[PDB]
Amino acid sequence: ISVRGLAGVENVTELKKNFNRHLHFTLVKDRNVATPRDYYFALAHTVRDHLVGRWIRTQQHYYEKDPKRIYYLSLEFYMGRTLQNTMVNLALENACDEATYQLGLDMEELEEIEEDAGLGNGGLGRLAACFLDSMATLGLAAYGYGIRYEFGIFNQKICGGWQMEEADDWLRYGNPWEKARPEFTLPVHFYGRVEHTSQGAKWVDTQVVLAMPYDTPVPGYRNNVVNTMRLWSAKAPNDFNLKDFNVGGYIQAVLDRNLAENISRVLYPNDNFFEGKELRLKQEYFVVAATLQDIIRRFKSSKFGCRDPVRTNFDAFPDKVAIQLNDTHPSLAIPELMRVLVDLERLDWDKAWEVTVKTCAYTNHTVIPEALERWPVHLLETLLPRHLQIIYEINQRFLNRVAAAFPGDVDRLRRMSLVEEGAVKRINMAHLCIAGSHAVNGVARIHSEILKKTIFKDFYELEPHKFQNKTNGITPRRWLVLCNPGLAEIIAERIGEEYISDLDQLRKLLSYVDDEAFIRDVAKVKQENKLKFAAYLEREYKVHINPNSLFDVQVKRIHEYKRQLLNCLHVITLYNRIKKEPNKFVVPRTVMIGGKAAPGYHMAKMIIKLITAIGDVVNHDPVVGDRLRVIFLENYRVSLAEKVIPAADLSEQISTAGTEASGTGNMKFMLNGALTIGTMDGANVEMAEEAGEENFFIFGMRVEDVDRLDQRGYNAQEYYDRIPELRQIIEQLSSGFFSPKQPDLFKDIVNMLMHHDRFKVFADYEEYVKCQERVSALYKNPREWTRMVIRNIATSGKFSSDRTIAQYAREIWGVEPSRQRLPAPDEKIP
Amino acid sequence: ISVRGLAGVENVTELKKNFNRHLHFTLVKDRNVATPRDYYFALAHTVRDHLVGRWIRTQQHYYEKDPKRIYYLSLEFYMGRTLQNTMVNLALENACDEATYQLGLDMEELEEIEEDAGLGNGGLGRLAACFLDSMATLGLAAYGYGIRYEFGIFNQKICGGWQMEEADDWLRYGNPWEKARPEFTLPVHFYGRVEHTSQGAKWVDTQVVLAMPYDTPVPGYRNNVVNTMRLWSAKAPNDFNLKDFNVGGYIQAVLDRNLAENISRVLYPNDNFFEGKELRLKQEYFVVAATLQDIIRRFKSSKFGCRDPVRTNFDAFPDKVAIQLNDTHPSLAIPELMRVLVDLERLDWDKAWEVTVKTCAYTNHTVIPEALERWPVHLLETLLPRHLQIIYEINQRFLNRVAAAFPGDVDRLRRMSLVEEGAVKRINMAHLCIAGSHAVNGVARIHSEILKKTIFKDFYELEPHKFQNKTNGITPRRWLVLCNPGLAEIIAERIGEEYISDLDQLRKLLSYVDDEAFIRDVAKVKQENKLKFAAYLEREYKVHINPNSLFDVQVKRIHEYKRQLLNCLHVITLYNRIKKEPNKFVVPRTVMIGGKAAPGYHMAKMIIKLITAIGDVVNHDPVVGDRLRVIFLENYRVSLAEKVIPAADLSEQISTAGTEASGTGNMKFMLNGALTIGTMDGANVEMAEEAGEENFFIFGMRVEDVDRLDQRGYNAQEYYDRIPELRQIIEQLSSGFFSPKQPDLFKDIVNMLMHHDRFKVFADYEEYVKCQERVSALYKNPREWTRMVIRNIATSGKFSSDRTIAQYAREIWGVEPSRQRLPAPDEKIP
Ligand SMILES: COC(=O)N[C@]1(C(N)=O)O[C@H](CO)[C@@H](O)[C@H](O)[C@H]1O
Ligand SMILES: COC(=O)N[C@]1(C(N)=O)O[C@H](CO)[C@@H](O)[C@H](O)[C@H]1O
Ligand SMILES: *Cc1c(COP(=O)(O)O)cnc(C)c1O
Ligand SMILES: *Cc1c(COP(=O)(O)O)cnc(C)c1O
Repeated sequence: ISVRGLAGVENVTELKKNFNRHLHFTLVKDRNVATPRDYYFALAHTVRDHLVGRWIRTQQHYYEKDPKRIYYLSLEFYMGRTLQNTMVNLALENACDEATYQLGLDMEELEEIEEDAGLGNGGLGRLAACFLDSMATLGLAAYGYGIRYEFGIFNQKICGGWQMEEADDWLRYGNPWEKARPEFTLPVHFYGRVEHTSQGAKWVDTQVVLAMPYDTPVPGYRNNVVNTMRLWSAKAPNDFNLKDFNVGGYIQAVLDRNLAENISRVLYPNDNFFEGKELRLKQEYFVVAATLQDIIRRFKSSKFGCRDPVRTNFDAFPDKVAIQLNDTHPSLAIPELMRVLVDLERLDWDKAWEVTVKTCAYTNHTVIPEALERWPVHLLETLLPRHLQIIYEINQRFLNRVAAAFPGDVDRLRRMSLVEEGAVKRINMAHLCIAGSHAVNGVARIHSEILKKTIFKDFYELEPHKFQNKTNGITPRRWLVLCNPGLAEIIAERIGEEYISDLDQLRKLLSYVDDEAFIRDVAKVKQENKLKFAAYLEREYKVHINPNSLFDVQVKRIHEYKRQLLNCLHVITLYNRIKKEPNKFVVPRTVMIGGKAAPGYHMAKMIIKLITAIGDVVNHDPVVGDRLRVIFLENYRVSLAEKVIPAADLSEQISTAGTEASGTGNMKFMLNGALTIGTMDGANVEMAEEAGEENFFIFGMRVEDVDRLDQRGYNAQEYYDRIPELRQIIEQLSSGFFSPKQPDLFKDIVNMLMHHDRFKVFADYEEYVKCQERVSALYKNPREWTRMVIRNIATSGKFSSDRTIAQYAREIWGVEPSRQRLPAPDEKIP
Repeated sequence: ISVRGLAGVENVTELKKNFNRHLHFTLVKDRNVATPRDYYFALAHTVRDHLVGRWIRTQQHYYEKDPKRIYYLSLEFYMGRTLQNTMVNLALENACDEATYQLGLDMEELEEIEEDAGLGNGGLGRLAACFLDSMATLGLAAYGYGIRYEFGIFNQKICGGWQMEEADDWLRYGNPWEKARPEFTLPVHFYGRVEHTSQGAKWVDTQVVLAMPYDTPVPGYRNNVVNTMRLWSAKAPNDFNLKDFNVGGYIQAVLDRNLAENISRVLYPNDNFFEGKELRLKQEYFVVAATLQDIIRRFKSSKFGCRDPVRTNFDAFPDKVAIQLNDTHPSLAIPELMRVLVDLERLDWDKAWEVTVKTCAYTNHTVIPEALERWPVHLLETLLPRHLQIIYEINQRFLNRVAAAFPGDVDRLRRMSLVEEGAVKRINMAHLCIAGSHAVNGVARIHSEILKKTIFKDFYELEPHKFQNKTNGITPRRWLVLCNPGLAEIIAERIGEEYISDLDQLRKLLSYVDDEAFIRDVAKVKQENKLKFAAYLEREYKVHINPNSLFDVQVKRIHEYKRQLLNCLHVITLYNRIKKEPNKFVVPRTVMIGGKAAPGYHMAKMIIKLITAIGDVVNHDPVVGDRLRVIFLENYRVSLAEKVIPAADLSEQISTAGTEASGTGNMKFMLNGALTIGTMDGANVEMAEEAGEENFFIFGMRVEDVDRLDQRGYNAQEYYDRIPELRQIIEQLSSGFFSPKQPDLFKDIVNMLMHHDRFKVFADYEEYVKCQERVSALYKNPREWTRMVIRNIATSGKFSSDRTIAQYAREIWGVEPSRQRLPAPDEKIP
């Protein structure tokens, strides 16, 4: 059937009876009233049963051996569905497929019922998910720590061409994967004041919110390692949240509990944008405060909570603990670790600081200013008074270091301060992270260089040793074996299965680049993939596409820097050329644009309306026929990505040079047989460098050109004046060609494009459509297109998250990865 | 060990492996980190497994055979713990006791970990729970329908002698008994307006709240019948509760969902008191609206949703459906049933009314005015506009009936109206229920007569056939076999086990009233019970009592009509007499008073403070010694009742004649070997009548005397003037003898007692202490005390809820009870 494992005789039988056990005893249903949803849960529970045994021994193991622990703090974990992934990592896929088949059910139909764990916005959240999978696969004693939002990223609905947001009640029917652990609930404090008494400061008169943990298993790839993702939930104490007496109402007091519990109710839907709301700051301290207590508790036991030197010496803390900050969201971990060590454990400042810096590491994910976290001091002042005092003290000592290093450099001092003066004083969280971490890294080579040359230049000059790079990656399990079994099979037919946990081995595919059968096969799976997606489209969304055309897709969050608008200009151009010479042949294309717009991002929502507007015109023009279709992919999410990427021919990664830190969708497309048209931005550079620029469609300004233009001054009118095709499009938008009933509908877009385009869309227009012509040319030659595809796939190995994690492990965490199978799952009951 | 069933070889082994399965697979723990709480859950899950099989076949059965269905609508279901009860009804107790013993655990210790399902206030809620158990035991196709509050009755804490309320987070660790059924979620409407168009009215522009059901199994006693208790939970729709667009905030919109979901957040803690809050009214319509849809859906399928006459003829609705209204809380079921039949199904008014009256029955539980539900019209007008119109129309037609029956009786018309004029117009829910039901019943013989003679006199004259009586009862399973296995065993040793489901058989115990061994045994279990309670006291609450003294207990909600104050006067009297003649012998007593005070009931909270105040003095007087102890039983609830009642010697049921509708605690004490001192009120009359007044300690005014006094006019000064002992107590309270630091602390109590005692405490004082002297006399003669006890126990049979339910069944529902074992639980998987 494929190498989804063995469909053993004893195990298919075993699976079937357990499926029935759960349907009866767990779901309390009988075959006569069971629905596909019930069948999905019975299966989910049956599958979950197989990893609890391994989950328990893995955790017990780490307790016995006591290795260094890695704590990945992130406010986002974009997990997606987990049924299939679990089957794949446990080699259960074929057996489950067989068993359910014998039970008369279609596993694929049941898999579609599982709700996505959308506790993420985009790249940053999904990176965290891929990392978890890789850390498990590499045998690291790692823990994912976050917030259990009851409402993840909103579900997007298109109404009249506009985006409509609606609550993502992903827990509505329950989550069979998580395990509530109310017995490990911890208290978290807010507000209050600071008392300075005799021997130390005291955080007093605080409001208490409880943090209840929920553990979700994270299985490594076929190695019997099952790590843990711990998500905190906010709960109100039953005392003060009722007991602070003297009139108000008993009923009201109980109803008001949903004020402390609002902390974990919803994820902020912002991608690369900072919103300084109090609720957000609360979420940030909540995950940090709860997590740290858990970390220290584990440390106090270790082998120190037995003997060792005997005296809670936190000197070995950094040797046993490593906490990675996914961006600045969990940045409060630094002053919080200090607070606990100094205020509670009573360590001297300097010893505490040494420990803190040695256990913390910070990862930066963007350079755009509006995404940078700068919290107003009056907010920190009210909500976390002691942390503000600690931050000021950290700032004081850090600046003294600078002054001593750069005597008399008074501007450098203000530039480097953690405190920003002006309208309102703010705290620069990024500056805090650099000061309190022993390592700072970018997510792509160019992005990392930009940090050193630009944004964090002064910090780099001060401590050059802190700055590193760790190019992002993706997990070959979910992003290849899971979503594209067809491609994984044919690769396996030639080079084996060892590449799934050793993606570099894909290079061996280079020697089949002239293999006639392989070329035919690679081309076949892609055709099968396109057919299945074209079908899904009519199934779930309804209104035909042509599977023979070039599948041109751009899927990612809607942003001005991502330039979906530039994609728009090209689409309209294609349209206008066809209308000019109708009876001239052109390579057919289905251009699919999908992504979510943050609810408050007006421009982004205007772009979504533009895309649908273009489709309204283009898709109903008889002269165009089936040569050009414009489709907006609704509710783009992980589960939808697993469907479109394997069916894509052309991947669009056209952000303005220097704005996309890395990107990961680009890597997803490369490993799945799509060719990339893009700019020398983020990881695109390393991808082209790995496949060879001849096998990539690069165009546009490089970073240098962008800066040259800025020195000069960007004037969009120039481009409008010298390019008639561009001029024609702008006047079409301006006159209502794409919006008849509301002719001025797109005035904001035009206005922006002509007067305040921060991402110089026009500057890359000419080189973009010219480059697009080159891909159309190559698509006309199936054999050569496929051979170039093979060159990309065979060369994507470097982009696996296993590589990324191995580097973090060795160069930052100080731990050694291991592909050693944990000693079976085998029963056991001590 | 006892007749807690057989500890079979095959089943103890089977139990143990399933206990281990759950501890591993369900709880995801290993013996080395498992806590008593984990052990309790493993067991709970193991036990629950045994009734799912029966649960499924019971429900399937009713679907096949299609008998008349009984729907018990109540806003309260005071369930308590359910582990032991389930073991008892499935004959699993000894086997579980053995198995857990072999696993090295103490079952009793694990049982104490289960949280109480406190979804009730007192009598009314517990009655509903006992009824459910009896309906299951009598094989009735019955369904309990209510609200799943996430916070039940508050947990009471005594601080400085005052009651402190704190949220009852009973779901904190989960509920292994319930089964969420999200797939059966239903919509419920609120607000909106009424449109009158061509062919009918339309309820329009309403706000939608979703009702999600949670099913809990209700097992009959050893007959393999497992009925269902369906509890609704409020959930916000994800559309409008987000989709009603045009600025407000996406985050805020999501946070605001906890506005629609507040409907099922907390139970109103009022016992016999009406609070006209909007939230309450919402709860009342919510349970009614959701339940009715479920009822009609089931009816539409039946055997009509196949064939029958073919034409949704609701003429057979009353032949297939019976809905019992537990008080007026679910009274909206009447106009709601009309709304659906008339507005949606399109039946003519008269045919609809006939159906409604024929399927609905109302049970009244109190005659005190402040407990009567009278909803302001402006509230119904805003929240349920169509229901108000329907009510007015029902009123119009009803009054026309009256006018026609009593021509010219204009005062009768206003008196009987469902609408009450005055300050604000109100709707008398009780009048509504009588008009729309074919049966109205009281809960005790005297209470039922009082309804006919007083409160509902006019209604009785109009339709004498509607009024009946159904004396309350209690379940012998929980209230005897479960809480007092020792007593159940010795009874079983003489007369067998058939009495558990046929309590009348207890009469056979009359022939052992002179049996020397029996008297010794009955006396022994009570001594063992007192010793165990005296121990629990020091274990969980701490500060000694004497097990040889007379256990004088009064446990029920704190109310002015219950007269805990009269009990107080007696206690102080005993104290004063001892202080007067220290070296005179008196029968030692431990008087225990426990109960909860509604948060807004100032007087009730003042009485709790008085009780503790008396104990502060009495319990620390050296001259008193161990002859008199005053203890306030904290957090009185079902699980606590199962502990005190079996250990009680004297039961206090001293409410003012005519105020306690029935009472059920009194029955609990009688069947558990306690003697009753009380007034001729509620069911006390029938109890004394059943045991013989010689075996009861009756005192005080009868109803007639109360009324005589009211004609005359009650003057408490008279009593104060003629009784020096009474005078001495009042002056002690007034001067601060019981409250030194705050001498005027009890001025409200004294003031009330002397000037506004609605329950004439003083009028029954003299006859009360005189009667108390008689019980002390009899306690001095152990042999005769025990023989009188045997006379009560042997004669309590009539007070089993099986008797009560059999009468409801035959005289109101029109169904026949059956003690037929359902065809085993045996596997099966169709
Ligand atoms: C806070 O900045 C970010 O979130 N940055 C992003 C992203 N928005 O997902 O992170 C991911 C993961 O590193 C990068 O691939 C992407 O280029 C970058 O923009
Ligand atoms: C609404 O009135 C009531 O709730 N009445 C009560 C009770 N408060 O529990 O109901 C129970 C059950 O019928 C009666 O035994 C008790 O005397 C009566 O007061
Ligand atoms: C991989 C992924 C992303 C990141 O896309 P980029 O193109 O790097 O912005 C965002 N959303 C989903 C659902 C993803 O799978
Ligand atoms: C039986 C019961 C009641 C009713 O007591 P009465 O004396 O009838 O008021 C109230 N509370 C609990 C916990 C009960 O078990």
